[PDB]
Amino acid sequence: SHMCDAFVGTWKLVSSENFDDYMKEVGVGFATRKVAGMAKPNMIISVNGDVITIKSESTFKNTEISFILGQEFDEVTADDRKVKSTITLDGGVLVHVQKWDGKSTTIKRKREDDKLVVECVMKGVTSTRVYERA
Ligand SMILES: Cc1ccc2c(c1)c(-c1ccccc1)c(-c1ccccc1)n2CCC(=O)O
Repeated sequence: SHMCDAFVGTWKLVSSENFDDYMKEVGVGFATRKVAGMAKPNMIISVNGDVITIKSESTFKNTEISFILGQEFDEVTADDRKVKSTITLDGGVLVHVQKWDGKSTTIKRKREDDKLVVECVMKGVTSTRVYERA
């Protein structure tokens, strides 16, 4: 319990850096990059018992994952990858690893001041996505 208290709530995307390059590294095609890159998703995080749910709500796509920390699950990403995901807490940071087609990407989420900072890493490319409470 209480593991994710400071993450819970509704968050709105307020800044994005190097997301197109991240998406290129991931293998997202041109048209999806352009439309996905315009989106300003809300992120909705909730907890019930041991189950954490993370939703996106946007113009482009709505996504939803529910999971237990450390327990691998199937995920369909906003760009339509079918991945195997595992999410853990490492020193108060949610660490989300996605595996597909022999590739891997890691998304880290942390609270910093009044923001929720999301760092997406694919090989040598990092993108930073900053959210504030909605
Ligand atoms: C290609 C790609 C890769 C990673 C992506 C997305 C798209 C979208 C998304 C983009 C546009 C619309 C909807 C979802 C979201 C997302 C956003 C918020 C919540 C949960 C996941 N993530 C996680 C990183 C982020 O916070 O941006």
